Amino acid sequence: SARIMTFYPTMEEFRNFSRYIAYIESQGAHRAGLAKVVPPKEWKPRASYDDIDDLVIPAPIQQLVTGQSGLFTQYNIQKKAMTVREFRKIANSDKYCTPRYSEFEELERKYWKNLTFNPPIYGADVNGTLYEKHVDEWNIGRLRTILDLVEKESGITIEGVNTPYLYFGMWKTSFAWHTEDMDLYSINYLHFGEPKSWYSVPPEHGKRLERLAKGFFPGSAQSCEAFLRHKMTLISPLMLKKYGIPFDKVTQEAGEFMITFPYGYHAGFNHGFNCAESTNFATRRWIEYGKQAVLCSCRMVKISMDVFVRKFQPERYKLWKAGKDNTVIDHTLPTPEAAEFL
Ligand SMILES: Nc1nc(-c2nccc3c(=O)[nH]cnc23)cs1
Ligand SMILES: [Zn+2]
Ligand SMILES: [Zn+2]
Repeated sequence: SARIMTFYPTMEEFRNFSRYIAYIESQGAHRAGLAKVVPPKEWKPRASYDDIDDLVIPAPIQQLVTGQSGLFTQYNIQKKAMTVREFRKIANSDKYCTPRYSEFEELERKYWKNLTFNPPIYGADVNGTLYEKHVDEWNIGRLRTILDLVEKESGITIEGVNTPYLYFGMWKTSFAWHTEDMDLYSINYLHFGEPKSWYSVPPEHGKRLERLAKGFFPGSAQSCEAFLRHKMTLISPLMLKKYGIPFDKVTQEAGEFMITFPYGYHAGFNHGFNCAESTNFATRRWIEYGKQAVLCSCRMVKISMDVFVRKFQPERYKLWKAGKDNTVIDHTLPTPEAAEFL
């Protein structure tokens, strides 16, 4: 019942990325807003990670968290550029390393208890890829989805959106509740290290989480229509439970992929020193989400939907451009590409 699903594709199933997203949607994976994909054992994107210690993290961020009673605001403080070595030194030090724990529920408890203490540093938004040049399956650098149209027609690039981002984590580093820019899909691969825990709200209950955040942060909601887009709001699983917001949790381990679906609210934290690579992608189903996404009004990323409507919805272009497209999204419907599996 809209629970996070895990998939284990064969090497043959793994070779076609877009076809596999259509397959996981025909299985109802999009309903949770988050799905896990475990690659075939024979697949590796890079032979070793012992040769990246001198890699530059240009803008590392000290994550300052303020709040109480399961409601917090994350302030990012830019620090001087450092290497993966200097970063790992701080990450694996006694001051910033992972505390001792028996089960995930205990580490999750420590996270929500200590989130405001000892601000960690996040090696976030590093422009790059750790994939070897001749890796042809699930290459984050080149997924080959319909999102490619923006770069194809204009050549414009949006860092981390249609290019890959690297994220060097440490214990207690986190990402606030949010949906992707333009309500796009996202792919996350944990290259190595300690796990990454994720929280997810099904897209069909997403307007509920927004309403709740508006009630808890009225000043923030008055200044911006979509303040959650600022990626500063942390809401504990206990608060979500209290206010009856349906959600699920999952832990991503090194060598696994996490996929977020359009309008899928997600949050989470790093268990310790690790590295993840991510980008956004799209399917034909995303078009409607992109046309209807509520963007930051104070305040940011904005993609012109005209090329997508022109190519995939030509009949509705005149109606849509005149403000007469009164289409209602059904979050339970899979992507049209999934037709072959249904
Ligand atoms: N659209 C965006 N998605 C994210 C994001 N989404 C999911 C996971 C992460 C993460 O682990 N670290 C940093 N950012 C993450 C940041 S901006
Ligand atoms: Zn995200
Ligand atoms: Zn805003």
